Amino acid sequence: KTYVDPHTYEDPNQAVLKFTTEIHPSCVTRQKVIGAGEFGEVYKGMLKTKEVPVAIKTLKAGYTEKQRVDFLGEAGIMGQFSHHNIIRLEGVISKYKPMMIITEYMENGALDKFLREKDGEFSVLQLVGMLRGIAAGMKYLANMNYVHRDLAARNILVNSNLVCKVSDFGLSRVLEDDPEATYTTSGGKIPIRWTAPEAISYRKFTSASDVWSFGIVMWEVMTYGERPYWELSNHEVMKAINDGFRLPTPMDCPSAIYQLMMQCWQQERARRPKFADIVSILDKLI
Amino acid sequence: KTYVDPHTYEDPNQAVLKFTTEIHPSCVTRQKVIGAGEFGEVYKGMLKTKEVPVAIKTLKAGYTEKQRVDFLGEAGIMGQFSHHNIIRLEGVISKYKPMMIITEYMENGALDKFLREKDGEFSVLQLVGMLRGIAAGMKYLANMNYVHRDLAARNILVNSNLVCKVSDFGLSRVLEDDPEATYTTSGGKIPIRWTAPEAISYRKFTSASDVWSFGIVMWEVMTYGERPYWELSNHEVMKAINDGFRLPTPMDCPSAIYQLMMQCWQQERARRPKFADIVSILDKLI
Repeated sequence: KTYVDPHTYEDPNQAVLKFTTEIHPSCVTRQKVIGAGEFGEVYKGMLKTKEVPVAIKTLKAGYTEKQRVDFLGEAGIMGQFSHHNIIRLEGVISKYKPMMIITEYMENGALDKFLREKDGEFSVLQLVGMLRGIAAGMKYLANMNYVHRDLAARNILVNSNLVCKVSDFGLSRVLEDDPEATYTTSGGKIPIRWTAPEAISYRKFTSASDVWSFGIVMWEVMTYGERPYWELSNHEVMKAINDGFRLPTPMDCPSAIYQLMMQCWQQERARRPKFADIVSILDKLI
Repeated sequence: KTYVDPHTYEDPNQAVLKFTTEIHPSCVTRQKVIGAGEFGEVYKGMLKTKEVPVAIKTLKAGYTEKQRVDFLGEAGIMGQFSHHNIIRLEGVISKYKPMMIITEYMENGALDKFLREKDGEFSVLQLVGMLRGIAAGMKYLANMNYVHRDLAARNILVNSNLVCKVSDFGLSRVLEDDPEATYTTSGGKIPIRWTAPEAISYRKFTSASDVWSFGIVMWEVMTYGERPYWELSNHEVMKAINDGFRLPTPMDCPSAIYQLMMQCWQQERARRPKFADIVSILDKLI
């Protein structure tokens, strides 16, 4: 089995039919708002199937056709995957309004926010375990020939047992354009700070460029959610990186872990480890 | 011969070495500023070879590596082409700073601004002649398997003899995101208003999506530079087009010319005419 790009059908319902389960709206109840996303509100609710807690993404009325395509495209991508460290798609409501994407609920939310909330409270082994889980998910994706393009701690979700799962499967994504962003970068866009040099310059996204992003995720984890490159503008970030600058070792980070970050940030992508190497390396440490 | 993506080299100098002529700085003199570009100022000047008038684009100091890639990429694309209706690249200055792209000078500037307020000054035959020139350049590009993605009257240049030539060869341009844009599109990006439905929804850009854009260019020409869809928001433009709306016939436009626009705007790309058809159809109007 291998990844299929839902765009190839030129009908978003195709990937939905092929890779998702249609859920009847009588089985879904929303209980609270847990966020705002690109397409509309995001809720926590319950899915009757027995009932299970779920995250519920909705498509706000008045959407464009491109939005409708991108919305269903997210489900058409996620539904192709089945792995412990990849957010599980429960299903979609496509045949009623508003349309919904129903995924497994993750109690602790996004990883960057979670580690900030819990700054300093974990052991190295716990942090490494979070990184191993992310890497296992990315290994599964790379073997499916899926390149994520937008791997960052804000796109990893954390459950009550601290299991980390890759989320945010966007059909659409393009690189942000802003030369600055000293505090915050764009919306819907891939941030320059997490993206490999060849992906920025040559638009060359491969699993090796996901590895670069994973290195940045390692640094976010080991720093408890520090912003990569602090308040440097994107202009200065790219200049420094191409001159050989790499983020310094986080406080209390084992040298073996920082060395793996540095391997992930090899300027020349062929010299970076693959996700399989990373999982093995992190397994030895655990 | 067929189009070569400069990105394949992962070295912007390779397309430059392959497809352009290195010009010595002592052969170029700038005389006046004729515009501001994405990369720096644009000048009119002279090129010593004899001397010929040239447009001169400069890469302003302080550029990012991506900008350097995109700048040299413009030349690396344009140098692969040789046709009466495609802006000629005289050469580049890459070995010295500031770097320069040197092209043939076009006295009358951009087509959309040239036509504005000239209502009644040209005969239908002259306007059709302009459209036939553009179509011939596009026929040439399509045969080279180059999809332009950004065909619009603002990207067509006009010389003193009213010859129209396709310009604006950008590396990896992206579609604008903006749901509004009633008066304008901020620049740099491919405007929604000129883009075929399948390229917006599914990111499917082909020569047939260039044909959609060409139909929009036909309307800009026959309206003497009116803004397509007036001051509708991009949101409302996409909604209308997907509901079957098409721009109305321009005042004084012969029906055969409007019929051709309408063929270019077939919802299904496979029903649109090819550029080689468009050239022949226009030829028979003249």
